[PDB]
Amino acid sequence: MSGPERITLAMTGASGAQYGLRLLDCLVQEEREVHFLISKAAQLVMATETDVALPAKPQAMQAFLTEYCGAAAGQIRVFGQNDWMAPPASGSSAPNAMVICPCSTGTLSAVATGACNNLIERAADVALKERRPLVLVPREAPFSSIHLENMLKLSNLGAVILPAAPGFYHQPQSVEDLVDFVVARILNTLGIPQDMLPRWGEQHLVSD
Amino acid sequence: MSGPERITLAMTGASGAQYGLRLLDCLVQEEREVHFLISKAAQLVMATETDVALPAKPQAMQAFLTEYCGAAAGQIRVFGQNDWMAPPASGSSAPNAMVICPCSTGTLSAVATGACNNLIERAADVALKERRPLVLVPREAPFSSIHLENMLKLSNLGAVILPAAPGFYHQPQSVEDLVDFVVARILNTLGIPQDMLPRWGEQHLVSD
Amino acid sequence: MSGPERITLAMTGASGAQYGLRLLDCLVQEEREVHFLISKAAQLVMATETDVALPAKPQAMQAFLTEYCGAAAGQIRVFGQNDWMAPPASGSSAPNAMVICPCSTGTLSAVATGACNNLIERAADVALKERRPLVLVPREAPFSSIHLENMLKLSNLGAVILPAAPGFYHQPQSVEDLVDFVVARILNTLGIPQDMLPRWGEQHLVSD
Amino acid sequence: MSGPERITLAMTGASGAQYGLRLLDCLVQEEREVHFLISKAAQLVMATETDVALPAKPQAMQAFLTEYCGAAAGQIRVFGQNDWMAPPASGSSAPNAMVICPCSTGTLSAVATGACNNLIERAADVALKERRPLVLVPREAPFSSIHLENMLKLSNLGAVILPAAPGFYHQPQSVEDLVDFVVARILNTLGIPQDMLPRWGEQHLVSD
Amino acid sequence: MSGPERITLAMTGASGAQYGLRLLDCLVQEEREVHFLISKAAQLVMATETDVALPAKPQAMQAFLTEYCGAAAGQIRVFGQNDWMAPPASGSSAPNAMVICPCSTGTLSAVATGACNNLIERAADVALKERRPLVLVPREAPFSSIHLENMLKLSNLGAVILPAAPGFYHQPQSVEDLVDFVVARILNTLGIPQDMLPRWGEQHLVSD
Amino acid sequence: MSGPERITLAMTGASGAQYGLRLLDCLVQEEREVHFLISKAAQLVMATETDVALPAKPQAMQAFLTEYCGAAAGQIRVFGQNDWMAPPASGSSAPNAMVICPCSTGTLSAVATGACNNLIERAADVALKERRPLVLVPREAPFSSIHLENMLKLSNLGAVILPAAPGFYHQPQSVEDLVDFVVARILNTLGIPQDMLPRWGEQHLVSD
Amino acid sequence: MSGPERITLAMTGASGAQYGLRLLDCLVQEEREVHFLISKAAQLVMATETDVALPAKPQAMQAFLTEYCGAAAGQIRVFGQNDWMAPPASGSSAPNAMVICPCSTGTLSAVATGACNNLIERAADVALKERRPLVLVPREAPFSSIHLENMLKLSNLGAVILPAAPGFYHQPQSVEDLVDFVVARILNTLGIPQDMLPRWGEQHLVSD
Amino acid sequence: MSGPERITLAMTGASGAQYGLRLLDCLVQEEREVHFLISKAAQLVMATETDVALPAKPQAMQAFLTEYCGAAAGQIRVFGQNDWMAPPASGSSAPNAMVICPCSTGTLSAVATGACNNLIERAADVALKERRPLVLVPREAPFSSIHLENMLKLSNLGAVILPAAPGFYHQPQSVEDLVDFVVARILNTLGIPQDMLPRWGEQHLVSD
Ligand SMILES: Cc1cc2c(cc1C)N(C[C@H](O)[C@H](O)[C@H](O)COP(=O)(O)O)c1[nH]c(=O)[nH]c(=O)c1N2
Ligand SMILES: Cc1cc2c(cc1C)N(C[C@H](O)[C@H](O)[C@H](O)COP(=O)(O)O)c1[nH]c(=O)[nH]c(=O)c1N2
Ligand SMILES: Cc1cc2c(cc1C)N(C[C@H](O)[C@H](O)[C@H](O)COP(=O)(O)O)c1[nH]c(=O)[nH]c(=O)c1N2
Ligand SMILES: Cc1cc2c(cc1C)N(C[C@H](O)[C@H](O)[C@H](O)COP(=O)(O)O)c1[nH]c(=O)[nH]c(=O)c1N2
Ligand SMILES: Cc1cc2c(cc1C)N(C[C@H](O)[C@H](O)[C@H](O)COP(=O)(O)O)c1[nH]c(=O)[nH]c(=O)c1N2
Ligand SMILES: Cc1cc2c(cc1C)N(C[C@H](O)[C@H](O)[C@H](O)COP(=O)(O)O)c1[nH]c(=O)[nH]c(=O)c1N2
Ligand SMILES: Cc1cc2c(cc1C)N(C[C@H](O)[C@H](O)[C@H](O)COP(=O)(O)O)c1[nH]c(=O)[nH]c(=O)c1N2
Ligand SMILES: Cc1cc2c(cc1C)N(C[C@H](O)[C@H](O)[C@H](O)COP(=O)(O)O)c1[nH]c(=O)[nH]c(=O)c1N2
Ligand SMILES: C=C(C)CCOP(=O)(O)O
Ligand SMILES: C=C(C)CCOP(=O)(O)O
Ligand SMILES: C=C(C)CCOP(=O)(O)O
Ligand SMILES: C=C(C)CCOP(=O)(O)O
Ligand SMILES: C=C(C)CCOP(=O)(O)O
Ligand SMILES: C=C(C)CCOP(=O)(O)O
Ligand SMILES: C=C(C)CCOP(=O)(O)O
Ligand SMILES: C=C(C)CCOP(=O)(O)O
Ligand code: NA
Ligand code: NA
Ligand code: NA
Ligand code: NA
Ligand code: NA
Ligand code: NA
Ligand code: NA
Ligand code: NA
Repeated sequence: MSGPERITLAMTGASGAQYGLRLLDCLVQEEREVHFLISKAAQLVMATETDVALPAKPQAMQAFLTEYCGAAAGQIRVFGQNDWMAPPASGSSAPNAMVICPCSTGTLSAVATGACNNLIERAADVALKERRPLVLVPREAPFSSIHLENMLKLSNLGAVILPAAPGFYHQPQSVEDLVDFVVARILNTLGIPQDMLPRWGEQHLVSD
Repeated sequence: MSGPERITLAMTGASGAQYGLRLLDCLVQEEREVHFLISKAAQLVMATETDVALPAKPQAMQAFLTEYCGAAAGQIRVFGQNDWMAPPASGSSAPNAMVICPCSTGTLSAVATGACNNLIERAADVALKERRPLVLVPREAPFSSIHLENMLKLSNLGAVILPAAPGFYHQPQSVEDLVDFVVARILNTLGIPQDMLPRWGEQHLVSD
Repeated sequence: MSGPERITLAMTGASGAQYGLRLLDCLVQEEREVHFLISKAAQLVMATETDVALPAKPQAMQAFLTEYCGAAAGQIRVFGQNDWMAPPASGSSAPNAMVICPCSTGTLSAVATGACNNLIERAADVALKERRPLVLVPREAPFSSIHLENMLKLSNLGAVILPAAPGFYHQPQSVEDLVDFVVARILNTLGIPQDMLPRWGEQHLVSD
Repeated sequence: MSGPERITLAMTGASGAQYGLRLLDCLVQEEREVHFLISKAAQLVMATETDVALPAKPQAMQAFLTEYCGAAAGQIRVFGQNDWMAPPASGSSAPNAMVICPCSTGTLSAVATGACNNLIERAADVALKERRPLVLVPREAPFSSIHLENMLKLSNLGAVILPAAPGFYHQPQSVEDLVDFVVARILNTLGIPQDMLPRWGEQHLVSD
Repeated sequence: MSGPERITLAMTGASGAQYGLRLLDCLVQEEREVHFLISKAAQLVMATETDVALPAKPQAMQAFLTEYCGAAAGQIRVFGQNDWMAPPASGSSAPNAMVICPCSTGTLSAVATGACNNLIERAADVALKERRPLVLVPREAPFSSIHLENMLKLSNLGAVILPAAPGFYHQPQSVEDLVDFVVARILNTLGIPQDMLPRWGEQHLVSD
Repeated sequence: MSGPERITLAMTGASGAQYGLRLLDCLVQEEREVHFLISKAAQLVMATETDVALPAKPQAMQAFLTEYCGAAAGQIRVFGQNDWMAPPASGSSAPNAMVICPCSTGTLSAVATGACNNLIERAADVALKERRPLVLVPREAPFSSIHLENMLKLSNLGAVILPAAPGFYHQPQSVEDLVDFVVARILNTLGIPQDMLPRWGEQHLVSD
Repeated sequence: MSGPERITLAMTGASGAQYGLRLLDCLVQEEREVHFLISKAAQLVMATETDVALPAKPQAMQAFLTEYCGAAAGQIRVFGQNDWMAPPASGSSAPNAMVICPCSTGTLSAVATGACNNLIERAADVALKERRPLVLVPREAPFSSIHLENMLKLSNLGAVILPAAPGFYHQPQSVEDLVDFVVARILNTLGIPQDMLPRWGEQHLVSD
Repeated sequence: MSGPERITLAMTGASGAQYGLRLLDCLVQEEREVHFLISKAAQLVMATETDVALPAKPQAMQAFLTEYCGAAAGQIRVFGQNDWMAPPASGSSAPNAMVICPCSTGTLSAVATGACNNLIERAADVALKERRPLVLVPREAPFSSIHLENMLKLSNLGAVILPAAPGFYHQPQSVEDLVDFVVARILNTLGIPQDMLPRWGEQHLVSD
């Protein structure tokens, strides 16, 4: 297969729960193993922005997401926010790619400073020190200079700063089209196949 | 009235022509004078992403936009890309607020470095030197460190970096809902009334 | 009225005494209260460059300037260089806008470093810490990197660096026309009405 | 195969047209797809430094280069300098490696600042934001601090700064030997096979 | 003779066309060879601010300026904005001093970043890399932090930042006196004789 | 002659009055014009460290130094600390080289920040902005980071930081030998002939 | 004569021994005194890249180079790598210009940090502190950020970074043509006459 | 006793061997243990500047210095330049204060960058990492920006930069007086008693 076999998918409390759920769905359909983490604030965002009734405890949450996505047994692992025995907490784990989608300004800050206050933040700190893929999907407007300096620091260190800023150049007709645009960009960055966003200009041979 | 009487609205070649056209519409409905500028690349974006048939020359363009928006005579001024006799080119002009929406990465770069290669870039340079409002609405993903350093420089100098990253926390049901979210943020930043985005928590008195 | 009711006008020892005297005159004609400060070197510049016989002590100086400008009783206050009991010395004073015109390279340096060695320098330090308007009008050529770093530091902190560099785009016919150009820019920056410099392109509707 | 299937080859107006043409030839012989871009200044350099009569319009240019290189149908794509519908203009395109050879100091500047003023500059901006290979081949002497700061910024962000500085340690006997040295380094950097430059010390087992 | 035999004089689109024309006149009267460059925006400034009817094409322009200045045959060379075959485009040319007067904020930006988008910008880039004299005469007010950072960068690299800020300490009586002050400073910086501005204090022996 | 015709020699309140007096003597013997400045603190240093009874007022001081050095009429000019009519105060003066010897840490600070609080400091500020030679001779130990940052800033801008640190590699036999070493270095830096310090290795042809 | 009478020519272990030998030859033909230094690694490069059999000890080396170049008695001085009694080791020596050609990345590093570990490195440190000409000719590709930061530091301090990157704009026909291009640039930078590279555009009067 | 019991005294190849020998003498007379290190270049300096015939090998050198100073058995330890078994090479050694006197610009560079190429450089690196006293006594003039940046870095990290710049404010009468001034400053910095330099103003009670 192309792209990583395992993805750590962390959802934090920025707006855009639909992006994270659609990415999870696409990763499952590409037969990838997903290590799923979600912050307390992100659980409130999901309840506010969607009709998904996500259980609060990791195990109930794991069973729910497995059925919601049509995932195989053990394909989605759910780890709690202080579970340091989980693979993402150590660089000696098997290599994963990591995506934080959505990525709150608070999680952006924690990763930029190295706070490691929970498993999501420690997992990102591990990704950076092992030079494993780390994609951050912030959703915020305006961006202050605090936000921008944190994103610049992380981009300089190899993280992919991929804001939830969908493009319109394929004439989106629905909210789902715009959600899929951003998810397609994430999958492209990871090297995972997707057919939601065409390859721009692939049939374009010489200028008109 | 609240907010600026005159707004320089510049559209450049990032995806998201719908944002600029909706902002223009809202500014006209709030009885504001608009000094409208558009780059050659933005004209191609508009043709690609919308069914608006925008004429190419400023005068024909001015007549078209006046009818498209239901604007009054003289409410929308259109200036060409080398028209240094237009108000936005000099700081001795009457004060305007300026918005670049969408703002391409190329225009972001030009404003950050001071290139002043056309009227849009010179108008932004004037806004910064006179400390008049300047709002940039980039649409790009991922943001590279070049993009982020340019945005950070401008934010440090007082520009508002407002990416086209709509929020979902009012459960958008259409593309128009997401476009309106971003336009509402721009209007809020300018201090211009809008009723597309409620005032968060305004009815919330004490914690639950 | 538009713009500040009170302006601290400090003259320091750069060439261009005519700029400061013309600004004083315009501020008086706009019925503004002026807190007038002048350095010892600026008194020598004024004697060298003009026929104004300015008395040396604040009180005699106050009487002279009141008559020279046709100002009302108490409209021009003059404070000596060590008069820490004057309003500009403390941030608890009533808010003023401050202009240093001309601004010597030495006063530019003192303000950039925070030297507070006299009332002019302390008044500028107060303006910066209270985020009240501060406009500096340097007159120097070439600018060395020392000058430029000091101006850059202050501009980054919100000061308006407005060099005595008159424009020619209204075809000046006299020295007074060029002096008035710079004074008009200062008044524009403060938000005080002026009719010496037209609003560029105000009658320009669409490109030719 | 080893190395990228597709290479965006941009020629800009530095001296050394022979380097770009030889690289194009080698890429074609390694059965790679080439997206070929050339600036107006580079067309003048090619006319000055070679006897290649390169047609000016992309289509005529494409036919000429296909025959000049012995390339297959569709193996060389030529795109004009404002053809935003071409693959290199968007990060959603199929992944390419990009080489700017020769890279003028002006194109070096544009890429370092993010100017995106034409397809070459936008294509490099896309390469950087998608973290796809970007190789710059400047030809300039002396390098000023402006040149060096631009190269340092880009190298820090992952671009390969590969100056047109051929080595002599295999005793070159002709201009072609020196051209081939630089082209071999570019191919090595891309991971594309080449037999013009041996693998240094490959037969060297222990010190003498 | 004292000072450079050849001067590249570039006029760009800042206000102050009189400064450039007076400098040209003085350079011709000092029997210097002048390589004259002018931007499209500067041609509009000259038409707005003066009654000089400058022809648009280099050759007609060369004939006009030769007669306007009373210059000798071949003393004034005029080169077009894309004439890379002109001496200023290469560091292998005979050494010139270079002055950009007036220097727009856009040309200041281009030189600071190394844009080399036209012959003026490339000529300044060459001056810096060969460590040949480069004098920039900006005319702008206020200076923003973008302007100041660009001027500081160039001054740090050896360029002379000489703003069009005339002094009053010889009691100017006309616009021409103020124009001549700035031109005299430029000539002093180049080491070229001038008798418009006396040598300050030359007759002053001991303090009074 | 070789080297500058005129030297501004400023003595400030660091230890080492003998260095300044010996430099003055050597400059007079090389038939150079000297513009002599001395701070109040330096006058106290001279009284503490030498038996020279230097008069306090510039004119009496000028007569004394002329006789002390055997100088010609008008060869030594003395200017007071606030004499802005003296040549060193303006860049429009005839070009001088400037030496501050000894240079106190306070004068080092003032020059680095641009304080221009007296004629010595303004003269150094002028030297830097006109890119005329400026040599600083500090005498201090230890150097703090404040001292070092000020020296580094000035050295980066072209000033010569020449500490009063005599060498021993010609086997000095007296205090005068060590004083002469430092003075010889200053004269070498200015390009003025001296025979106190031989040209190292001038007779050395090939290694032993 | 034009240019320096004495040149310190240091060869270090970068590829391109032909550049250094050709420069030596040209300096001898222009009747210049050359203080010749060569590193141990450069001696190996010369043996690898040329058929010159250079003796290892300075004296034998001096005799060989004198005959190889047709130099006069004493025109070429050779100094060993620890000969601190040689002129280049002290700033009290007679002024030389210095060229390091080729300049290895290791010598570039040593000069940038001030290592002074041998006579070449100490001689460059002396050139920088005395503000005497220093030209570095690196030969390396790619340049890493370590290389670029070292070159940028030195260029900021006045060193000329002149990479061995020959131009093709006079249609070179042999390796010797390309070697001569770089040597001509070095001689131009030093101000020493050369007829290998014409003065670009010297006969070009007005644009075509 | 006051001050450190053990001092690592390193002499490197700057001029001023008399300073190091006098410091050694004073340390021995204060009954301190001295770990003595000397570079190869410093041995040449000592032979050039003094009549001390210092043996080359550590053991012979130790016997010589013990007699030269009148030191006790074992009071002076001499360690060779690669003797990593000596105490100064490790931070686990008993705490010493360290002085490099004289400190060449090359040793200043090595300590600033952390080169650790010999025992002197490693000993200074150890002093810095253990936060044990480190005093550097450079002797150089002019100081270049390379020298100044290295001194600034080390001073920021706690090293004492004490240049060999003797003061004259006690009217020195001999070379020995000036040598003793610098040595007294070193001893003062270490907290070791000395009676060569009085305590300034100790008898001064109130101002005159
Ligand atoms: C409904 C809703 C919507 C948003 C938020 C919250 C809630 C409840 N928050 C604020 C964010 O959750 C808060 O700062 C948390 O502290 C983030 O914590 P975590 O990073 O998720 O642990 C939030 N934060 C952000 O960066 N971007 C956003 O768009 C939003 N929107
Ligand atoms: C249809 C389409 C879509 C896009 C673009 C182009 C086109 C034709 N471009 C590229 C951009 O237009 C190009 O870099 C121009 O050089 C920008 O020039 P202006 O800043 O508009 O003058 C673009 N640029 C950007 O920053 N964000 C975007 O989302 C897009 N998308
Ligand atoms: C006639 C005349 C003209 C000038 C000056 C002086 C005099 C007497 N000075 C020098 C300046 O006054 C001096 O550096 C003072 O130290 C400035 O002190 P204040 O900042 O006014 O206290 C001066 N300074 C400056 O920055 N720009 C200028 O154009 C001039 N011109
Ligand atoms: C014959 C010839 C030779 C050269 C050039 C030009 C010409 C015509 N130019 C100058 C360069 O082309 C100019 O600055 C252009 O503006 C570069 O534009 P592009 O980057 O190609 O769009 C150039 N530029 C550079 O960086 N290195 C070089 O060696 C040369 N040599
Ligand atoms: C009449 C007039 C007057 C001015 C200008 C224009 C015109 C037409 N412009 C704007 C400037 O010309 C514009 O930003 C151009 O893009 C500069 O391009 P060049 O640098 O000349 O190629 C301008 N720019 C500037 O930096 N200072 C100024 O004083 C003025 N004034
Ligand atoms: C006898 C004597 C000796 C010294 C000093 C003073 C006196 C009276 N001062 C202190 C210095 O003079 C003081 O900080 C002044 O404020 C410097 O002012 P000027 O820079 O001369 O105006 C002093 N300053 C310094 O930097 N190096 C020194 O060696 C000395 N030594
Ligand atoms: C044949 C050959 C060729 C090269 C080298 C070596 C040899 C033997 N080296 C490596 C370089 O010599 C090495 O890093 C030395 O340590 C440089 O020491 P000096 O700076 O000469 O003392 C080298 N170094 C470099 O910077 N550029 C180059 O092109 C080469 N090429
Ligand atoms: C007689 C004599 C005099 C001096 C020197 C040398 C010699 C032989 N050197 C140069 C210095 O010794 C050289 O750069 C060495 O490489 C320094 O190596 P160490 O730091 O001692 O290992 C030297 N270096 C320095 O920084 N200041 C100085 O005053 C002198 N003077
Ligand atoms: C073992 C755990 C939980 C963290 C340690 O992982 P490492 O830092 O990568 O060695
Ligand atoms: C007059 C025009 C077109 C630009 C000058 O405006 P300013 O720079 O604000 O003085
Ligand atoms: C009261 C005086 C003179 C200064 C104190 O003012 P503040 O610093 O703003 O509290
Ligand atoms: C579609 C075009 C031409 C540019 C947009 O590409 P992206 O910035 O990578 O989303
Ligand atoms: C030859 C032209 C037009 C530019 C090349 O000049 P150089 O960069 O100085 O070698
Ligand atoms: C005229 C005096 C005293 C200072 C002004 O000199 P300038 O700053 O160089 O124009
Ligand atoms: C004397 C030698 C070998 C070096 C000292 O030279 P200086 O540093 O320039 O005083
Ligand atoms: C033991 C030796 C020679 C060096 C190790 O010392 P440390 O670095 O301080 O642990
Ligand atoms: Na914690
Ligand atoms: Na421009
Ligand atoms: Na004070
Ligand atoms: Na652009
Ligand atoms: Na360009
Ligand atoms: Na002052
Ligand atoms: Na060393
Ligand atoms: Na080592």
